[PDB]
Amino acid sequence: TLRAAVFDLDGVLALPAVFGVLGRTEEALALPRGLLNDAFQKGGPEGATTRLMKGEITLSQWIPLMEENCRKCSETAKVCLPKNFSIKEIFDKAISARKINRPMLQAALMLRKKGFTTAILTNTWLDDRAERDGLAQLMCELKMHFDFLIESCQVGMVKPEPQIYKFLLDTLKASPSEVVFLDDIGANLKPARDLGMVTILVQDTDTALKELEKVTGIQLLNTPAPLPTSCNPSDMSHGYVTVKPRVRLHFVELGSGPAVCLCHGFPESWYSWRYQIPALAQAGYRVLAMDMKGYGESSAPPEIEEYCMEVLCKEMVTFLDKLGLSQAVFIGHDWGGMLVWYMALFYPERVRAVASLNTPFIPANPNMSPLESIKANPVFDYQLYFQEPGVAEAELEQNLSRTFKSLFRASDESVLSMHKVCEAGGLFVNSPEEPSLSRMVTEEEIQFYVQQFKKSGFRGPLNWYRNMERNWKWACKSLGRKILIPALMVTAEKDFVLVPQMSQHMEDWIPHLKRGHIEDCGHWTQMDKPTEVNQILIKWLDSDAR
Amino acid sequence: TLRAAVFDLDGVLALPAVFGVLGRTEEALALPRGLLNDAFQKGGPEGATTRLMKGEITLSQWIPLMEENCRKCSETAKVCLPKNFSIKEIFDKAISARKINRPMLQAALMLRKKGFTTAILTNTWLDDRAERDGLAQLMCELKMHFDFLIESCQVGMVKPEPQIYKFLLDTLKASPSEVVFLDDIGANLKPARDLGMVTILVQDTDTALKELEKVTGIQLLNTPAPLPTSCNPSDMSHGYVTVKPRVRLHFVELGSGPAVCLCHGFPESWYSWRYQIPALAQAGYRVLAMDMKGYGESSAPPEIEEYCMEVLCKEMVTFLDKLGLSQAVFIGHDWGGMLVWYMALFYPERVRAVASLNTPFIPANPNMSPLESIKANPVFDYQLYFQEPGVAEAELEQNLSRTFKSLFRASDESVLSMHKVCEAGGLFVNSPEEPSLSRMVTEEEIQFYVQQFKKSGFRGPLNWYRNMERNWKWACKSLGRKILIPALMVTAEKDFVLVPQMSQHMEDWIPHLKRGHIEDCGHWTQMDKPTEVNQILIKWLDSDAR
Ligand SMILES: Oc1ccccc1CNCC[C@]12C[C@H]3C[C@H](C[C@H](C3)C1)C2
Ligand SMILES: Oc1ccccc1CNCC[C@]12C[C@H]3C[C@H](C[C@H](C3)C1)C2
Ligand SMILES: [Mg+2]
Ligand SMILES: [Mg+2]
Repeated sequence: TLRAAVFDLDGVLALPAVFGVLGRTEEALALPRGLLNDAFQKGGPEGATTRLMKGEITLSQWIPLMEENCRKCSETAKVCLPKNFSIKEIFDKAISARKINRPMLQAALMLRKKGFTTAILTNTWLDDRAERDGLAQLMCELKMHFDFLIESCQVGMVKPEPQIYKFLLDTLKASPSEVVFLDDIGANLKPARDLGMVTILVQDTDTALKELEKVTGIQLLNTPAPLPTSCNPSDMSHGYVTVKPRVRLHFVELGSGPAVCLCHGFPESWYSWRYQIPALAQAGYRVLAMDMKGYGESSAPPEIEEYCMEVLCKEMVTFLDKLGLSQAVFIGHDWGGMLVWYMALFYPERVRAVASLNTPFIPANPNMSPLESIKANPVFDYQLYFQEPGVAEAELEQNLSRTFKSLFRASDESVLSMHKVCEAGGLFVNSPEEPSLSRMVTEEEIQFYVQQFKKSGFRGPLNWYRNMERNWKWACKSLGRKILIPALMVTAEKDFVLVPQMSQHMEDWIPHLKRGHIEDCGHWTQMDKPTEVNQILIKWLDSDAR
Repeated sequence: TLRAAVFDLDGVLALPAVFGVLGRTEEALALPRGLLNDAFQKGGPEGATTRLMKGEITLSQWIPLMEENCRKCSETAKVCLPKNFSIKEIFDKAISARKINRPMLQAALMLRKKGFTTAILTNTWLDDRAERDGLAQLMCELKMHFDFLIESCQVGMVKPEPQIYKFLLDTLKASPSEVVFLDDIGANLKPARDLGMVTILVQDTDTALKELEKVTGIQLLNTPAPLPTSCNPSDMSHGYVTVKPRVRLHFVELGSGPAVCLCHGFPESWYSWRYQIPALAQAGYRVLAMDMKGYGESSAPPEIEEYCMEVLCKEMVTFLDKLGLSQAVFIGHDWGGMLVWYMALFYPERVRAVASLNTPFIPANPNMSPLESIKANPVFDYQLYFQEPGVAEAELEQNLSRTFKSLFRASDESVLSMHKVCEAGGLFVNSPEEPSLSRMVTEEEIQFYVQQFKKSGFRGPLNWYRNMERNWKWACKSLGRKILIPALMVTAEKDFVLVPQMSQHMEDWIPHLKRGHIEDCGHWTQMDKPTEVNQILIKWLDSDAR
């Protein structure tokens, strides 16, 4: 029956409400209880505030008008407004103190997830204050989660005029008995009830959600901690830079602030960063999530030499050049992790800070060829299988769905042993044709990967494994150096290839190395434990990179 | 005969040279003349500094080694190094005091313009200082102008070892007698002379360029003030955002810092901003230059209503949303200028600062329909001609080359009178088939525009002129407000349509309005007088928007 949920901003999706500054200021300054609310409301439908809410006048135009009303009100209540009394001040402070009511957003999210059309309907104002960006930021953080945002000052109507509820219904394409509307102000509920909407008067958050729980029949309170916000590919800004004649690099870009460049592993995609991209933009950073050379919409020349790290690196530098970026933070996972450590070692002027998930930094051994080295660790048997051009492409390109459904699994979900891959004759030799879906990924998320790899298959991705000798010669040049720029290493308890212990010597080369560690976390760090990864990266960024 | 020019960085493309801090520090601290240079040079080919220049060790690794050398040197010269003596300090200060030697860059530019292959060959170091970004920035500003940048610490060789000159020749694909090489250090010239290169010892800049002038036979000193740096379209990062199902917006993006969004006029393109894009990135800003709805690689639906400003504006806001930008600076020209004033009036929370070239802000007249209004100013006769869907498309799409070659002209170059366009039957009725090239544009720059308009022609661009009544109704909503956010108006003496006097009332609606004025400047502000426009925008941005 119910199909739509409507939330007010002030007092409902954001707290404390700014009305509750008129109350507290009055107490705090020992003025007549209600004096400020009366001045705020002066003149009713024709007073300064309604014209503000209707978009007739801007906030800065209103400030003095409210001032005059506060003067009138005090003259007739025979009190003095204090010295240095400032409506700009009271309102600046109130407006920057309002934060998202997290439990309320979360409930909105959940109902949107079970199919409700959600909307914010709010009496707001055209904000031209010097400090207006604060409110611009909150509104951005809020609106992305809703189907509609209806602002009094944009549509020229206000709660509780009946016409805005008609505007609302018409926007939702819903009849009034299909709608729950929450407000903290009863008068604003009134006309919604007249049309027969379910209404909720929001005093404390928990009680409003309990009423919301009961009326929608959807569990909203006490629910499991939800995932971080993900990316809808076709809502992203997509960016393309030609770093040289045959080679273009694609990336997705979100946020303002210091540039932070995410480098995915084998065989992944910018999409592997879907859970970090919102949260880092949110935490004040300019996220550039790449398709690394060989994948997705980035170019994928055939030749093996196009994928040695010396060339991959120079290319990432050119990418900064053409974007006009002097530096960026490089954060990598798996292959991307190996590459960012080499960015630190060969171009520290370009790297603001370096971070890797799973991949330790390990120096070249100038005494031992790296193919020989590789045979010393059975767990790296798969890297030998990848050598012969053609062999691994054919297994991996055979069934793309099967491929990703097989590879992308939690630590307790593994359907393949990395043991004796060459002997057995393939990575998937003893795994299912139709593997169950991992708990980590939806059917759709697998298909996006599938579609990506339809562009260029696995030749380019595999080539990364095919320059061992050439990379070793180049790495040997870096044996005299240390990474002295800020740097974070994040180990994953249950990555059975890139085990935590592999990283135990890193302090010999990177003496001021910071660490973080995720428990019960397989190889696919970013989607396995997205929350924990976001917190470790944002805490490190705020301290080492800001 | 000569075909390539090679420049060192320190002392040649950047001044003061950092060697000249070893000299001045010695004086400044009253230490033995040459003590610091000796320590710097300690050990010759095997000492700390050469391994630094070869990329064996990073700058921060070297700092203490140089320290130890300064200790040895003072022990044997029987002097005391002062208290609080700091090589990190001396070097930080020296490195941030080096600036581009502008006249030297300009000469490099010029020779590149007359066909020389230009290169920077420099003994430099891997910079991992906390303050390394400064040098990252200078190197970016320098390298974009040259064919090659060869860095000692990247190639593992150093001046004056003979092998780097062999590496140089091989990079240039040139024989030694085709190359001029400038250095401030004679020893570094030595091996270039042995191979038979023309060499120049750079003491003062002017004398080196005079020698360079004579040997290349190219005027380099006393030359006319050159244009600002322009954009090569295929070297730009290109970005695309779907603001809604049928509609994608394209833009080019350069730089880091506060976001600055450039909105071109009718009938233009992001490319109209080619002269501002580098300079504003350079001045520390994140330039997003659009293709506005209807042009270039942005979508161009047929329907007239898709181009009223209410929709164009909402759409620009969505563009901020999807890019994760809470605000931007909006700077517009012509139609783009009209649109940004309305962005200020309807979404001041999203606009950090607003700027228009040529286009005054003019309020709607609520008493007079804007079609009627339009007949009151003969100079706007062309706007009536644009009304009838089909008519103006056909003239304008007939010969694209002729179209832009006709439209894009300096104030003293005009080949069409805006007078009685409807009467005459077209904009180009009495102009040439094959117009001369304006002094403002090259043949190639016309063809890029030509190619752009081949995608969607003039239907979308023209539609901007076709919502007069609808825009007027919407503008009327804004009659109560004032623009109180920072705002700049730039008038162009000789725009005969958008005359300076048209803007004379703007202070009634925008009381803190800043102004700038360009003399001898036609309608095509950005390419007519690019230098002057850059200086007015950067000065205003630094003061009102930073
Ligand atoms: O090889 C490198 C190179 C550099 C950095 C890290 C690694 C570690 N690579 C692990 C990549 C992996 C290989 C194989 C297929 C699929 C699932 C597992 C088995 C893990 C992806
Ligand atoms: O109409 C508007 C609307 C809004 C803002 C400014 C203007 C002013 N538009 C001037 C555009 C112009 C029209 C015509 C063809 C070509 C050469 C000149 C004659 C100038 C471009
Ligand atoms: Mg409320
Ligand atoms: Mg020098």
